[PDB]
Amino acid sequence: GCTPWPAEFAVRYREAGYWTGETFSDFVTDRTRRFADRLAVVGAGQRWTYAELGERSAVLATGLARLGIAAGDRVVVQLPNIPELFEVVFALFRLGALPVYALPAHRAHEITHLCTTAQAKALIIPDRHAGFDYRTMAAQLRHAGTAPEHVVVVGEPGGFTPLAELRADRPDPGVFTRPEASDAAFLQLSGGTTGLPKLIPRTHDDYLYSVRASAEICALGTDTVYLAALPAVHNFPMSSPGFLGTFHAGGTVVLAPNPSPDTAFSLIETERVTITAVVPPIALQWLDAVEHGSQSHRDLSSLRVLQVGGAKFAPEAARRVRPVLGCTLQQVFGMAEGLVNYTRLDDPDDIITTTQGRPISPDDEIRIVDEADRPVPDGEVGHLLTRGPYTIRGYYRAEEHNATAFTPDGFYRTGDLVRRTPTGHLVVEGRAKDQINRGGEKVSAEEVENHILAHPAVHDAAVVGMSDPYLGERVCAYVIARPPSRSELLRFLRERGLASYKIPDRVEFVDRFPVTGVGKISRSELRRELARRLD
Ligand SMILES: Nc1ncnc2c1ncn2[C@@H]1O[C@H](COP(=O)(O)OC(=O)c2cccc(O)c2O)[C@@H](O)[C@H]1O
Repeated sequence: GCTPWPAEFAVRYREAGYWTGETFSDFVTDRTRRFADRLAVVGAGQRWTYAELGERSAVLATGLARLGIAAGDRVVVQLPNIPELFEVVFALFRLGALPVYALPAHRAHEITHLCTTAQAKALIIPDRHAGFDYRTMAAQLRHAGTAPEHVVVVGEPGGFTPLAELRADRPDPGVFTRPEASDAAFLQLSGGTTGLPKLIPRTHDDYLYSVRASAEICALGTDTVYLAALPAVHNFPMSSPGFLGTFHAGGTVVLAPNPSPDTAFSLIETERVTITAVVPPIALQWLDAVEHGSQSHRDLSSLRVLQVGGAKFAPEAARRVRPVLGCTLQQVFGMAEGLVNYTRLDDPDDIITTTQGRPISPDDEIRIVDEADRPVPDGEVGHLLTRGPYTIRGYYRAEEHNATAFTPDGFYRTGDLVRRTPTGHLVVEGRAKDQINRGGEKVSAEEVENHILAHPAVHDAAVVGMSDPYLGERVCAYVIARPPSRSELLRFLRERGLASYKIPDRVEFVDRFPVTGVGKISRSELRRELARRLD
């Protein structure tokens, strides 16, 4: 159910050296041999060399093959920032199996969607993380008939398969498989705009291209110490340049269990982190913690680059990074569907602090168009369309949606409103898609509304973003009840299985939506008007 690049583009990208033919199977073997003696992973009291990560992943791949996982099978991986993540992912790559990445904040709704859509053979989870019991979630899917036939638990397994059972056998390279580099290597989740998130297939050639190129843009090497402050399987901390870029270059990946200033600064001090990636709300927390005293003592001198991305970062705050934290800001405007934009580490500070960067590739095609797909004069704001060597041509098994998300000639409709500077840098100025961006976590208004409408006491509902100085937007729900408690409504939404960050920050019960002409405007227009009230 994947959509391939046209043959002429594929030829172009291989001839240009973007698509090298290397697979993630090749990657695991080559990087763990090339950097064997170096420190690869620091986390949860563990310190693994590249050699140890190689041996551990070979053992785990043998165990997954014994379990029944074969080349081409999909395996949903929903693990927190713990070292087991890497050994699990590498092991799946050794087998030619496809990780399907879920984030720790995802819940029964999203996980059911991923398992059923990807027809996943296994689900890999922790026992508990941040108060949530993933074993109970997996048992809920089993009870409903939607769970993978194999559930593997890191920690205390309950009645599921403990991860340790997959380490029982010595390595057997006979069970490994090398796929084709043009095959999908894994699936990940899109931010989401309609009722359900779409799955994104990424191939070995295109993803590894974006990783190698990002590693070069971000000056990674064996001296790199990358702090994974964000959930490590998200596109940003995974490939931009993320932990994959760090492994490609031979550096050390340090796992932060949470992004709080105390935890993160302690790791930066101890492990001498050189680069990390955060969303703007976390950046603001770190800046305030240092500038206004609480963490002024911390030694952050090893930090060379602070990446901030996923949501808009105001120039006012961007200007504080070098003076407060002593490092270079890098803005990163990317998307799970492909295109990633970086400010360059040698750009002047006005470009660094006022733009969201320029694309990775010379073959990243950028069209900024009006409502009739006509290009706008250079410098004006318009809809961003993009096409390139690591941007998909379609979502997984989503042909109806693909008809609308891509133009006939293969440009992806990002849903972003941007303008272009004379140097090619982009400035993110708005959005056109139905999608509240809560400090980097994306919430579809239509999805939350659909779940709210499922409540018996509710007659209508409209979900809109409310401007927020830290998060950009919080989630506000207007609800017309034929009303239930606010606490009770949020409880029902948690019982529905909605991701943690999709639960509304604010609920306002109303006899009618406080806008003029409710029966005469579309739902999208309604949300725009309501949100205008809240700014
Ligand atoms: N600097 C920015 N300013 C404004 N909006 C931004 C933004 N950086 C993303 N955004 C919004 O986030 C959407 C994509 O979201 P996502 O799939 O989560 O990926 C990511 O955030 C992501 C980020 C960096 C690198 C990477 O490799 C990623 O995958 C965009 O289209 C836009 O709306």
